[PDB]
Amino acid sequence: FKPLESYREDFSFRNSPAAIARFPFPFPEDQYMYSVNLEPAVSRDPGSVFEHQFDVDEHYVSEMAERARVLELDPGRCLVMPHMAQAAWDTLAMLMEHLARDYPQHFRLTRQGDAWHWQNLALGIDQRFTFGDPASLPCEPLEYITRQMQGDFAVLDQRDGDLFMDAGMVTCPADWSLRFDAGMSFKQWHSPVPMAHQMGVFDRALKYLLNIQVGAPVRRLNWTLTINPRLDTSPETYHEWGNDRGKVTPDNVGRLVHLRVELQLMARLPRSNALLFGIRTYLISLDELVSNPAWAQRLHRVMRDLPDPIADYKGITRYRQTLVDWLRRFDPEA
Ligand code: HEM
Ligand code: NA
Repeated sequence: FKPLESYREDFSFRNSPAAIARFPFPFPEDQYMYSVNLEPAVSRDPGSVFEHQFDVDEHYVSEMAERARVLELDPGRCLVMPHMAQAAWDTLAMLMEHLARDYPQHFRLTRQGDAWHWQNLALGIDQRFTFGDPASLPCEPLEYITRQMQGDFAVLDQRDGDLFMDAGMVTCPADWSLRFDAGMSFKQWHSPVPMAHQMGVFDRALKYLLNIQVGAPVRRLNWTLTINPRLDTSPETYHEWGNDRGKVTPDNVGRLVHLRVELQLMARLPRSNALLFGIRTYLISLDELVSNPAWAQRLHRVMRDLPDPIADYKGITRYRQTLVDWLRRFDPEA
């Protein structure tokens, strides 16, 4: 854990060379198109973000401080409908188990029956509590555990052949809101997305997710861009960030424009049968990213050729020409 970084104000967030090397670059081809890009979420590539189900990295402490700040200002970024309380406990169990198993230097879990002992040495938390008893924790169980894991989480109720967004912790969204989407179904919350409905992508994706079973979780990557390493790109806070999209110039692309990648986990929760959706969000500046000449060239092509409805949906319009011009310098064939 490096010294405390900000994702707001002075934006002191930066990647080490190791964090650059393991950034989940999300483009398998020189152009991007939506698809059902799901795979089994099996451990692979030691040191990579695909090694564990829940990835904890050098920015862990920084990110939990940012989450704490978002929540100080807006506690309503976390919602658990009453029927999702058991799902919220399942979530806490799954996170604590995996974290204590995968990062034993930082986390520990000892249990006897519902008497649990959790230590988070990274954040200096030493908690004896009762599993299932919300009065034994200093807050609601989803909020308790997600204040201690990177990325966002939605918790979906599976009923009536559909998935409903009935709980979550959403403090670093790519321009959407859990309070808006609360209680929506899978096609409904995806209603703003261009093209993918007509292509069948959301039909097929629902069908795959509905069949996810215990111990066979699934993953995919999503991506966008963000000006500055701003994690809280929410509607709630638009006045704080939306105007930065007007500040990009040919001289500052490399410092301002960041590639934002979500490593998404879909895992069946065993007591409730709810589906956990982990949104693990990574940020990299274009200066950092162009370290890697292959990534630079490929990003140039992707951004040059991206369908305009996708570009526009992703919020990249206002600065896209400046960006493409900048990136062209890293593409010899162009
Ligand atoms: C329970 C699982 C999921 C949740 C909670 C979720 C949630 C969301 C949300 C809230 C958005 C933003 C919509 C907006 O603009 O307001 C979104 C966008 C999107 N989702 Fe999902 N989603 C899930 C699973 C899937 C899967 C499996 C796919 C498979 C292809 C997918 C594809 C997309 C696409 C293509 C976009 C637009 C993203 C972009 O262009 O950057 N989602 N999702
Ligand atoms: Na393809």
